[PDB]
Amino acid sequence: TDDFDFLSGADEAATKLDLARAYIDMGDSEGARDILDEVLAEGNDSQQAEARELLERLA
Repeated sequence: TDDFDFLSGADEAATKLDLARAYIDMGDSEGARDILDEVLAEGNDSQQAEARELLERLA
C-alpha cells in the first residue's frame, strides 16, 4: 500500500536543491532563492552548505 509513502526531511531538501538548480537554469533567481531558503531551514549540514553556495551565485 501507499498508506505510508512520505518523504524524509533530507529527501525533501535534496529534491529542493535540484529544483533550485532548475530555477537557476531558467533564470528565475527569485524562485531559486525562495526554495534555497527552505533548504537553509530544512537541510542537513551538507545541504545547508550547498544551498549557501547556490545563494552566493545569485548575488
